[PDB]
Amino acid sequence: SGFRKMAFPSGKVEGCMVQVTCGTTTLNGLWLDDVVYCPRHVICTSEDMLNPNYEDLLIRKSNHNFLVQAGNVQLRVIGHSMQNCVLKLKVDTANPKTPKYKFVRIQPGQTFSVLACYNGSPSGVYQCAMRPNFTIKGSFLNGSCGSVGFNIDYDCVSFCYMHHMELPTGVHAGTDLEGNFYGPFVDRQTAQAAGTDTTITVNVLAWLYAAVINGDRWFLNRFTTTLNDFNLVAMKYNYEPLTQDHVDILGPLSAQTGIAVLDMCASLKELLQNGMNGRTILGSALLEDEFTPFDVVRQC
Amino acid sequence: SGFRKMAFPSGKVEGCMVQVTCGTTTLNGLWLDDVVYCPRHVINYEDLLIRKSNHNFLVQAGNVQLRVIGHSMQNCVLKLKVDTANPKTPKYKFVRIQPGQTFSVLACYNGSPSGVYQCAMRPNFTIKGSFLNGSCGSVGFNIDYDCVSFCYMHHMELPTGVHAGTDLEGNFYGPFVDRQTAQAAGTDTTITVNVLAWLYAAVINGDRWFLNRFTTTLNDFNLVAMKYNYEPLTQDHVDILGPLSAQTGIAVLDMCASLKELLQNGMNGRTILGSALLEDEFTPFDVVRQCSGVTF
Ligand SMILES: CO[C@@]1(C(=O)Nc2cncc3ccccc23)CCOc2cc(F)c(Cl)cc21
Repeated sequence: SGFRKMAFPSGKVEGCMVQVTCGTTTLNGLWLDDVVYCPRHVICTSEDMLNPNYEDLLIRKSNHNFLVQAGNVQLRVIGHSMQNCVLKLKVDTANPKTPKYKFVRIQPGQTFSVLACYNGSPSGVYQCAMRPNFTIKGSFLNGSCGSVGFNIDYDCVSFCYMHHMELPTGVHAGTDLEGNFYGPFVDRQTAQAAGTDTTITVNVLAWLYAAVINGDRWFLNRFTTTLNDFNLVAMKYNYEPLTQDHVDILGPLSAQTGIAVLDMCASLKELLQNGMNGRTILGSALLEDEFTPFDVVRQC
Repeated sequence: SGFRKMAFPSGKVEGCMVQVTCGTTTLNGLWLDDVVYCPRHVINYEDLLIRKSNHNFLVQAGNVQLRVIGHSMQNCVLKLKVDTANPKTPKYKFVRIQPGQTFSVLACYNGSPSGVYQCAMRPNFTIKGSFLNGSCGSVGFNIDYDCVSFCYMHHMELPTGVHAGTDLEGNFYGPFVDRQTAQAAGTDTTITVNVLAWLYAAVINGDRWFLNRFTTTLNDFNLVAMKYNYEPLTQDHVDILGPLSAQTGIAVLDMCASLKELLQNGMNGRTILGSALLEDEFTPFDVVRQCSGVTF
């Protein structure tokens, strides 16, 4: 019993964290096999941040300009290339701590663990989700660039995020490990704003199922709803539309608890209307949306 | 920016997790140097232990079986002497924590780490953890520089869904025993110093709506705290909150008048750091560590 926001054990990722210095900029890199991945803005100066031409800046660099530090050991850069917004520094040593890994691009609503690092040193691990507006609500200070998001499944680390930037609202923007940004963001200091955020409806429903599995039933009701009527209501509370895919994904939780998805949808509709009335669900006075249906089954 | 419930990186502890099987019971063990620590309920514990031989304990470190060459009991923890010292043994200490202190838990099943979360030792000595069958022996820890301080080992789940365990010397936290009998957690209280630290973290993150022009005496605050099932705030707590008070310009007793208003009036539809409740599982040190980026 019990329901906690749980991150994956960070050990397999800690052995990959390195410090990457280029000129005055120092950030984090991900050392997998003989390649160090990091945000390409590590080659940026003050005059080259509003409108940087990364191809032009990278061509002027040599391997000895990049200082890579793995613990108290300096790695030798023997090559460099750019793939979208990620810089790939070829090194002369393969990381012996390289775990089994994959690069995966995730969709909004997906969760992952973040290993927050400063100067190639891991300082904390937390869990978060890709928001529907493609930002992440992380905990990041200056120097955290290059910190990665990941999931672990059957000894394999799936790298899904690399931190690049903080937007004016305190939220964070980054890329997958192939350097493709999540969202309409660019790695320029030009005016950029996150779109209005919405609640991850399928995740709130999964958490309501987790609450039922843990014995919390006060919010349940005798009502069901059509998927269209639920979507008309939920959209008014800035909740993401619930698709037939989400309804199908919630199937196992619906079977385990005996509460049909559209019946759980009617309990959610009612919670949005009444609020909690001094009550909590799984120790929370707010509806929690950073647990996917897969996380709920995993934890319960 | 941002404030998250953040655990210590679990890598140094992952290299210590092993599976301990004795009879039909399989749980987790902590392999440090040539000793495997685990809950003694894996086996009148003196009478039961004397009947067990070293070959009855099957210890598995990854896909490698360790051979038990001795066994002893220290309070509610079993210590299995093994022939091999763990090459991944980090610099470590066994520390007993106080209620209100926080630590990271590496939840394991069959000697395999599955998740890491951060939590506080409640004033009633339980932890509001997340554990399933097979999680016994999972450990709680803090990391100070390069040193792992082991402070907790999981033993059981109470009927209310909360968890009970021991320090690494086998001394239970709270009035709990490792036996199937009627046991209930006492009424819980809110960790006052931690709520104040979390209000300072909110101010550091730009959330100021709850601040007011008022201050209070420590005694008047404690009278209000007693009424709302909040732990008493001592002069030690006030002193510990000093650096956060200096950084934000809000005296500890000034933040207490804010907490007092929040307790008597509520949030009024507003949130603090994305929460509609006052969060009490961040210590003053956790707040400083996160809002300054200390690495391990
Ligand atoms: C060089 O990194 C920047 C940044 O956002 N860094 C940060 C990332 N995380 C947390 C942060 C907390 C506070 C301060 C900065 C943070 C600084 C601002 O300008 C820019 C502009 C950019 F186009 C890019 Cl891709 C990065 C950056």
